Amino acid sequence: IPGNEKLKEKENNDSSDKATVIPNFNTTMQGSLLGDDSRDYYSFEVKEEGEVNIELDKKDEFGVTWTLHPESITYGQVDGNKVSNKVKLRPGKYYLLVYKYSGSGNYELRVNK
Amino acid sequence: KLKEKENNDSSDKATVIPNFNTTMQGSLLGDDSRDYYSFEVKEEGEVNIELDKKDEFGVTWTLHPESDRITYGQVDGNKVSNKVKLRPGKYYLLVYKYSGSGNYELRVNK
Ligand SMILES: [Ca+2]
Ligand SMILES: [Ca+2]
Ligand SMILES: [Ca+2]
Ligand SMILES: [Ca+2]
Ligand SMILES: [Cl-]
Repeated sequence: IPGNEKLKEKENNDSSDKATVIPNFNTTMQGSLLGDDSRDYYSFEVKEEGEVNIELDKKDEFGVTWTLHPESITYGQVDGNKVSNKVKLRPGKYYLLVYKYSGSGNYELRVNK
Repeated sequence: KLKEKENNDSSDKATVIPNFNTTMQGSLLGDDSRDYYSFEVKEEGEVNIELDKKDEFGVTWTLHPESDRITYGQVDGNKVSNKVKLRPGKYYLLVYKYSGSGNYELRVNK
C-alpha cells in the first residue's frame, strides 16, 4: 500500500496509560506476545466519524485477539490467521488491547478507514 | 468464600473453579490484569458465566475450550455475562481488564 509505514510497538505497553500510539490510518504496527508478555495496548485518534477496519494478522499460530473501547466495546472476530472487525467510530481517542489467550507469537496490526 | 490463587496469569496456572454455582472472589488491581480460571463440564448443557463488578472498572472475560471456538463476556454496567451451550470437557476462562482496577465475583452457573 503506497506510503504504508511499519512501526514497532513500544514496551512497556501492558496498560491503557502506557499504550503505543498508532499515529495515522496507514501504519502497520509490528508486535510480539512471547512468554509472559501477553498484552500489548495501542491507542489511536479518530478525527472524522466513519467506519474503521481493524485487522490483526498472526505471523505464528497462537491464540490472540483484541478488544477496543473509547476513552469517552468491540471484540476482534477470530478467523484462522486473521482477527478482524469493522466499526463505525465517532471522533475521539480509542484504546485497542491486543492480548493472547494461548501460546506465543508475533502479529501485525492494521487500523484503516 | 472461595478466592482465586495468584499467580494465575496464564492457563497452565489457572485457578480451578471446583463446582458450578459457586462464587469465586478475585481482584485485578494495578499490574494484575489477567486472572485465568478453569472448569470441567461433565454433562452437556447451558452454562451462564456471570462476573459481578464490585468496583467501577473495565473488565471482561474470554472463554475457550482446552481443545477457533471462543466466547466473550457481554458487558452491561456492573455485570459481564453470557450463556453458552457446552459439551463435556475442560474449559479455560480468562478474566482480564481493559481499564482501571477493581474487585469482582465470578460464577459459572449451570
Ligand atoms: Ca509486545
Ligand atoms: Ca506488552
Ligand atoms: Ca487477581
Ligand atoms: Ca492474576
Ligand atoms: Cl456438569
